[PDB]
Amino acid sequence: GSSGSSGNDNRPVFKEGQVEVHIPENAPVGTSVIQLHATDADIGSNAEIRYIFGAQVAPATKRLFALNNTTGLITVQRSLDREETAIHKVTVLASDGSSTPARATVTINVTDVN
Repeated sequence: GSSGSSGNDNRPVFKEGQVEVHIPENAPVGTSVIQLHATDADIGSNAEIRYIFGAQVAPATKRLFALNNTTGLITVQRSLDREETAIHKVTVLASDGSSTPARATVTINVTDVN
């Protein structure tokens, strides 16, 4: 028409704030635990959303689980241990181009293995 756009701030949104999952410690390497889909305004996607590790995140979790800083997908990276840890609390942060990114909690319950 006549006028186009003015300009404003905009941030993505996670599918679900917190979600509980049940995966066996012996689970096979390469399994997809949880996937966070947070794309900016449908119209126009000229940005790069990176998913980093939240605050107070143990290193072991980073190795045991591989978090893609390009898609934000979490998949089994190495064998896990129940005896040591039973519940895994990992937080993901998506920053496209705003003041502060969005935070998302993810609880992973380790189930025994026959």
